[PDB]
Amino acid sequence: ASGMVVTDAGADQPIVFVNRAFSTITGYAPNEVLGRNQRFLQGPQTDAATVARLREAIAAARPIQERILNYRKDGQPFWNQLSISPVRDETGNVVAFVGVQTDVTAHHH
Amino acid sequence: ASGMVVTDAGADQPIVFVNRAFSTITGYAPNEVLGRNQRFLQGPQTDAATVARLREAIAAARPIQERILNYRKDGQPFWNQLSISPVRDETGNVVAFVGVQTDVT
Ligand SMILES: Cc1cc2nc3c(=O)[nH]c(=O)nc-3n(C[C@H](O)[C@H](O)[C@H](O)COP(=O)(O)O)c2cc1C
Ligand SMILES: Cc1cc2nc3c(=O)[nH]c(=O)nc-3n(C[C@H](O)[C@H](O)[C@H](O)COP(=O)(O)O)c2cc1C
Repeated sequence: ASGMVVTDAGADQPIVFVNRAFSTITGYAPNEVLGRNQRFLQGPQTDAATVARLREAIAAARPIQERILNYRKDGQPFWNQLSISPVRDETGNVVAFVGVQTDVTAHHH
Repeated sequence: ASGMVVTDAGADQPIVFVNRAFSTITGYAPNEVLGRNQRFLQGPQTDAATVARLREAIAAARPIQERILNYRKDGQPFWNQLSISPVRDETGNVVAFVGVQTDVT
């Protein structure tokens, strides 16, 4: 099951919703992450160029997909196949962002 | 400001999230709508053909826009410029649906 998050469109994109699979993948309960920017999933081995691409895409409200190294609440690394899309109304205003997270790590084999 | 709703993909698409503007437009609070199908916004003069077009697009996970007559909690009719999009993972599975509601009355 893939994680899904909704964030606000404005002012550093606080989380406003996560699905159950997001908790399964990340180790965080919904109420521990509401109101926060998703960058808390990053850590020292996260690729800075990837993060830069995300930063520029979100600022421009452009869809973006990346495979990014993230970290569970407990510190356990996982590779995140991440897809972010703006949600627009019919006059083009960005209402929110949606993010999908798939854990693509081979954890056990 | 436009309303936004997120539903689950299966099991008759219950609401799992609404934004502030959804409540401004519709008169329902989040707690009144979570877990329900969005069709509670329809009423007596809602166009049946429009509803069927939405039904088919959701079943096929196809994006669709309709101008549909809906009803505020207090029963007042309003024209809903509605856009629905599937949310997919990178292998194509539908994870959720997103709806965007503009009151264009
Ligand atoms: C909807 C949404 C979901 C996001 N999900 C993730 C994620 O799962 N993992 C991640 O490392 N960053 C994720 N981000 C990106 C970070 O929140 C942040 O935008 C990125 O690190 C670039 O900003 P920064 O350089 O200011 O940290 C997400 C962003 C948005 C808008
Ligand atoms: C994300 C999402 C948002 C929806 N928003 C609305 C809405 O604002 N108004 C509406 O009349 N129907 C809306 N619908 C459509 C109804 O939920 C339902 O799918 C439609 O009436 C056709 O199905 P039915 O014949 O089973 O009722 C939405 C559906 C989804 C999946």
